[PDB]
Amino acid sequence: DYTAYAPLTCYFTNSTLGLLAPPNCSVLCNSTTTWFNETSPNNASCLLTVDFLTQDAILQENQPYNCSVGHCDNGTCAGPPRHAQCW
Amino acid sequence: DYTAYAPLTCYFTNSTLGLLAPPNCSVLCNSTTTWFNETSPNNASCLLTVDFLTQDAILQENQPYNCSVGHCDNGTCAGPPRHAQCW
Repeated sequence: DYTAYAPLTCYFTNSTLGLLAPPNCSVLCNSTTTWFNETSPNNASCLLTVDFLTQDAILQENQPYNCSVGHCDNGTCAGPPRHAQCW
Repeated sequence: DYTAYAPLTCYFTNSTLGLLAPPNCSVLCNSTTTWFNETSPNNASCLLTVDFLTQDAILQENQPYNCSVGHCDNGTCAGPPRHAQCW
């Protein structure tokens, strides 16, 4: 395993429009040694809103839900929103 | 662990200028279910060349090495090159 490849694991939301960055276009990542944020690239798909009854998350319900998707614009998620299903 | 975050692990080269995409600006990634390539964003740091005696890699030597770094431009790594150390 000479000069082995460097894995980077980053954490997204699953959706019908693919993996989404958060609304602030900053993704949590982990190298072999560290946890840090990386700014999403401009035009990456990002979560704008999540559209379920707030109490469902308080009850930690493990069910898919309606969400809206935008694109990253200079470190913030921008609309106009598109519909998607998130889980 | 309700609607758990979706991890994506992608594989880079370590360097003194940070994690590098390959010269073709296409990164191997793994979701919880699949292996696939993702195109690097424009202006991501990428490996242009590796500057060691070819036989060293044939001998699978696990040593750091001089490399040159560029930036992704429309799916290919572009110069001008900057020096870095890779491992």
